[PDB]
Amino acid sequence: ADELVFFVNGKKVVEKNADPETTLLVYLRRKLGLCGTKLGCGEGGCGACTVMISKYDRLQNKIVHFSVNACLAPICSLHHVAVTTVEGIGNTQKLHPVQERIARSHGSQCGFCTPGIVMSMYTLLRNQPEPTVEEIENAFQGNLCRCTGYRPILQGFRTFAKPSLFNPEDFKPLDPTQEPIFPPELLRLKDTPQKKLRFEGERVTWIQASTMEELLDLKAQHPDAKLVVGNTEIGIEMKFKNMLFPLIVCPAWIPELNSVVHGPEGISFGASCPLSLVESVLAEEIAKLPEQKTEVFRGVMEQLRWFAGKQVKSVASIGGNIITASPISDLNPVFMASGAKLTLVSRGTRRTVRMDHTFFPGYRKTLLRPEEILLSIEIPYSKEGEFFSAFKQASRREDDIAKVTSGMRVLFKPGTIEVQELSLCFGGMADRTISALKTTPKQLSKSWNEELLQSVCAGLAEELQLAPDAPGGMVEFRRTLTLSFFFKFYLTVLQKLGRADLEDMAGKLDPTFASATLLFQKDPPANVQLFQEVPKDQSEEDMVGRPLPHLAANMQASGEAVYCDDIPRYENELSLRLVTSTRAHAKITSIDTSEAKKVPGFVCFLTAEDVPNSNATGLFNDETVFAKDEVTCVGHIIGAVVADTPEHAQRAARGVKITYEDLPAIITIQDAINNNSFYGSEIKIEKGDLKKGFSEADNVVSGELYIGGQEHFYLETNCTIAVPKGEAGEMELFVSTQNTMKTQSFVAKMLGVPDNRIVVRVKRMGGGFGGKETRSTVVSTALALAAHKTGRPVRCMLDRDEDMLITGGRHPFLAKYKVGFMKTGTVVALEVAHFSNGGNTEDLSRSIMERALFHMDNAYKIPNIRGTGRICKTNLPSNTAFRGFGGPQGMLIAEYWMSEVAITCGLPAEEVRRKNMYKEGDLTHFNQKLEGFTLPRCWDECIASSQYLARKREVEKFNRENRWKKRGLCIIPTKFGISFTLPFLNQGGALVHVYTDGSVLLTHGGTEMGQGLHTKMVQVASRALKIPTSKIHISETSTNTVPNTSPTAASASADLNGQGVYEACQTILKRLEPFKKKKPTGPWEAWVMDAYTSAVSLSATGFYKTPNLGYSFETNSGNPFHYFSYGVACSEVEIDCLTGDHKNLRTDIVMDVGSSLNPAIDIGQVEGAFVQGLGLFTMEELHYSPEGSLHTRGPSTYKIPAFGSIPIEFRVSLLRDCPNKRAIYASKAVGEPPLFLASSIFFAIKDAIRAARAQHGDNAKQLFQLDSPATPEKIRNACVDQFTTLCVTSKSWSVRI
Ligand SMILES: Cc1cc2nc3c(=O)[nH]c(=O)nc-3n(C[C@H](O)[C@H](O)[C@H](O)COP(=O)(O)OP(=O)(O)OC[C@H]3O[C@@H](n4cnc5c(N)ncnc54)[C@H](O)[C@@H]3O)c2cc1C
Ligand SMILES: O=C(O)c1ccccc1O
Ligand code: FES
Ligand code: FES
Ligand SMILES: [Ca+2]
Repeated sequence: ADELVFFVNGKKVVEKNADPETTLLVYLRRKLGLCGTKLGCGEGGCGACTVMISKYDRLQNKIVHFSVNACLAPICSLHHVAVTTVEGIGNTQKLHPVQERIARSHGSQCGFCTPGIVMSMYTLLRNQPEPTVEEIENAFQGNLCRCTGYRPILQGFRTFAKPSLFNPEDFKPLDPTQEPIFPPELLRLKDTPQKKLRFEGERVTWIQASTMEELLDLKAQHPDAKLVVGNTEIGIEMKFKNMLFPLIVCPAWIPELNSVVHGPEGISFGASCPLSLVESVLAEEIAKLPEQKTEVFRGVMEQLRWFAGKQVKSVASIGGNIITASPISDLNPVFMASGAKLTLVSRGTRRTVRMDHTFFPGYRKTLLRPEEILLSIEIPYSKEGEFFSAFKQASRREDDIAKVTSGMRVLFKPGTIEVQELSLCFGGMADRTISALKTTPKQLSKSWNEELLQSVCAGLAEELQLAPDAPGGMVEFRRTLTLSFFFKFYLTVLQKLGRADLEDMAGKLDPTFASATLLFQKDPPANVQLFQEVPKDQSEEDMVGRPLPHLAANMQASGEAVYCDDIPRYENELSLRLVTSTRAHAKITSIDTSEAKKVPGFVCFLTAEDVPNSNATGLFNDETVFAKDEVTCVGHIIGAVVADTPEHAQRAARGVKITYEDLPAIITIQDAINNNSFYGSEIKIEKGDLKKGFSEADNVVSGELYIGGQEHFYLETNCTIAVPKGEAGEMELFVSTQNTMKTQSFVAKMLGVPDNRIVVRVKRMGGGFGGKETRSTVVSTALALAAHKTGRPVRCMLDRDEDMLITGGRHPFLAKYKVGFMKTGTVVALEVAHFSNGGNTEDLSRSIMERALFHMDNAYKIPNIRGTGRICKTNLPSNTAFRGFGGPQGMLIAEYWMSEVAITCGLPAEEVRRKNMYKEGDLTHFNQKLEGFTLPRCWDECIASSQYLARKREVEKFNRENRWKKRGLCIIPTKFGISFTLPFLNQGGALVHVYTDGSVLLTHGGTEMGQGLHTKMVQVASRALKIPTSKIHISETSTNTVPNTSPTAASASADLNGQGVYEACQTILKRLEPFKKKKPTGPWEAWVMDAYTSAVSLSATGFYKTPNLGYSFETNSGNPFHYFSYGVACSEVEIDCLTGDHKNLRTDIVMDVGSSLNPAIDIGQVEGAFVQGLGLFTMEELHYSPEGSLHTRGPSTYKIPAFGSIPIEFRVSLLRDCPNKRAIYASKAVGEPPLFLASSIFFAIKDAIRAARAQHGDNAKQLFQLDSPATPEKIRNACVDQFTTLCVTSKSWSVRI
């Protein structure tokens, strides 16, 4: 047959013309309008698209449930399966416990990921009714969240396993019986033998083989037939490497390729077995068999522990991992280094082989003949006197690509410690999986002793050398790892020999080298949130200062909250796709649409010619809407393809051929300095006398810190929907932005119509953090022009690779400091020269650099200081705002030389800091008096509650007992100024309406992206009008209701809008008091009607502007801030000196948010900001080619904090009794300040690294270089030792920007 049949949320679905290229994600959103399931990457790493799927296991005669990635599952593979999505488990009317909990525990912010996480937890509970705290966490390996900081999510879900922010005592019980039945129709079908299905598509044919005979026969007749199972590999090739296999064939049904046979030599799994099957089956073996027969099994298991996540492993097969033949495969190494027996069948033919250097001929190739297919794999039992180990190291533990992976085996002569057989296989060292065929033989018969260790290391170092210009980069780090892995193996093997009586022969192991053999250990979380209780009085209706859940939590948790792309398409609507340059600075000589036009559905290709009025946009008018004559960065927008479906828009854009003539490019900060290529003159602040200050300097340190950039990674990429009104140049735009005003102004200026005609509407954003403060417009305008030219509605949702490439991000920094200080610690002179890489457009760069300079002093009084800034005009995607807006960069530099001051002085950091810290009443370097100073209490409470001193000791102790595992514990302070650097942007407006039924419709200039701004504004209004929040509502933000609004940024949004909403509300109360006075206790509904029937207006606007702001650089005077945010973080880490990986063991925060408008919201903002910082300083790295082209374009190569990447012990506390009167209800901004506190982790790692360096004889300087981010690479290399030494022996892949 050719009719695809399956279920979704219970309802049957029959598809008569299924296209192999159609993914369950597209079929759910665009063919069933089920939009709970989101699209965050289409790469497989965020899990926003997670959905459960069920089916009847023919074999086990049972129904099974497992999660999967909708973005990668081809529907042509879902025949006779039951899909379940977030919508299918609950609604706001009837929330499923999973949804209720995540929502109430505050686990949802922007909400764009809650459906996926909800589904992972849901799927778990369907498999394990009462999971363990550990099982719960493993559920989220394939799920990423950028707003929550993961604490709440897990704390909330904890309740399912084994004052206050919420109450699990109120959570509704779970009832497994009340879950969606399993489609009886599907059980009726399990009675008739499945047959072969064929699905013809627009350009791809898919055959679903049902029997081995069919499969081999098909391969025989058409060897070209591409096999597909989980598609987790092929899916990526088609989607990202622009591949197209016209003839697929899925054999997932065939029994043979699914059997698990227990043989004498070991367990044989069919080539199609899901990695989750292998995982579960082996896990049972290593639990009932002698530890001596499960060495290899446990090796595989260790790899799978960090192999994608639940979603991928549920469909990814073993055979797929084998045949993919990826040099970075984490299983081929283990399979080769253990001689796995692979069977290979073909119609008529049948052979068998063992994995070895011969199996992987060249790049991604194997022994298999074009017509053969991998039948099965036998994972061998470990023989007595045989030991195995598996290693893997990347940039992040959870779901990542290995930099180096390895499988190591050793077989000793019976009863001895003499090497009978030794295999060492690696991944990430060549264009394939290799073995140390040379090094290992020269080790036969030798004994497991220190001499062999030296023999191998020297051998590996020689045999596995890398070309400095080798692909991937990080040459040193990788080499070190091959050696560091073997070292762990050597130390491990010893322990195993000792644990066999031959202890005496191999020799006891140093009790400080033991930890170096340990496998990664979990250790249960322990969080503690602390905030103030609202006065004993405060009526229960006054929610200001109460932990009120984000108003949209339930909706976000249920998939009903709507996001731009969720809005349905007009039958009308067209799709748009941007066309960017592939040259950093060329001259466009010719554009060719010839091919684009052949694409079915092609409407047109917009260029600079098609712009009605002006082609000059951007916050400083130095940018083009569409490149004209020359491109000035890779990812520069040249045009826009317009077609019906997004699929055709893309294929068409690919048909737009361009020709260039390159020009001198200015890629790096250096390139810029050498070319005097900047954005304006240099900014400078200076107080005191430098020469004089340096003269009195006992010490004087110089240095250069470099801070990497950072991609915002809002789960919801950029999206705009433009609907043309047909008359007067009227246009409504549904946009994911934090800046309606400029989105509007840019579309107006671009079209040639007044702002009169343009309306921009923002309901909510799935995260923004400054990335949508002005860069969204680059998409907005393109669509506006598509609408204005077709008359039809046009829409554009950017894919991740396009968003990351195009939208820019945080500013990379280069500091050149020279601090002068006394032996006492006291600093007396500072001089920093910052250099930010601005990019293609000025944008907000120069204002970011002004913020940096404003915080180069972090928390310290420095009598003689002078900082300067220069913004580099480079041929790269222009960079913008990012939570912190230059503040972190400027503070990381400050805390860097500060740390080196402590070291050089030999004094304890805490003391060096407390000494130089500001005092209540001091002026800053820009002369702003610091009144209501509160940092000291944050400091004294943090040391006290985090029990610093005592733990400082426990850390030293741990270090004395551990050689290849060191711990750090650093306490950092921060000072963040609140207000826009541009004074007039400090204004907010609101519009309130009270209808005759009493209900109130409120709106303000600020947008919503996860911060819970509306929730707060609602709480403000509710307290202002003295009526329950239940009667108030905010539906969206738009230029209709409130005009000329500042972008939602600078943490000020709740300060500005909250003040506006307040005034508006006071106007209403004014009007209403005459009626109130008459009937004092009469209901609110009553006063409203009276006012109405008395012709009294029940609608008013509210406005506010921050007073007394205004700073002059020319005279270094005038306060540029309304007030200051204050806080202290105390983090503890524990690095693995042998790999670079580490783990944040504990953090303690004490933040000053004045009288919090909403404790729960703020604490969630503190945790979230922090985790964003922790990623900026230790995980997130962007790599650009030498030619200025970005390489890291998806979560696969950009690793943002994951679930397990957060302080195992997260403690947050809000400073008590610290009312900030001058702000809405004595509160304080809280969105950005908390982010730099993640520094404490950076410098705790600094310590742990120094402690390791201190036990290595060779001095080689004590004040080493540790640039940001402190990735595994930077950390390992910094731990110079016998291994970093024996392996350090242009044309490189990347380059420092
Ligand atoms: C987010 C994410 C994270 C990942 N993490 C990791 C990781 O940590 N380590 C790692 O190694 N991989 C990882 N992978 C890669 C991938 O999941 C594996 O390579 C997977 O095991 C491939 O299996 P599949 O069934 O999905 O293959 P498919 O994509 O269906 O097929 C892959 C290739 O195998 C061939 N093939 C499949 N079965 C057979 C057979 N029986 N006989 C002959 N040829 C066959 C096909 O022709 C095709 O070329 C990740 C992928 C994603 C998307
Ligand atoms: O001044 C700004 O424009 C600004 C923007 C985002 C965040 C903080 C800021 O000061
Ligand atoms: S979209 Fe499918 S994993 Fe992120
Ligand atoms: S709350 Fe999850 S991506 Fe924002
Ligand atoms: Ca810029």
